[PDB]
Amino acid sequence: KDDEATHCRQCEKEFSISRRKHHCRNCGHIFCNTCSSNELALPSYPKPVRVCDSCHTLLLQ
Ligand SMILES: [Zn+2]
Ligand SMILES: [Zn+2]
Repeated sequence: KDDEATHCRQCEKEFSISRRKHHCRNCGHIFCNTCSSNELALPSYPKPVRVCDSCHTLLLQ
């Protein structure tokens, strides 16, 4: 659960009309699409949800 971000938490590029904001369902931070291209089954959720690369790696171990 998080709002008001300016840059992608991961690659740090700046969000704008040309760069959509997305949420990682595992850590709640805001990421650009390129840094959150994976979906995986996450306990609190019914269908696979979007996660950032870090969380993706964390949960695949
Ligand atoms: Zn990014
Ligand atoms: Zn995350």
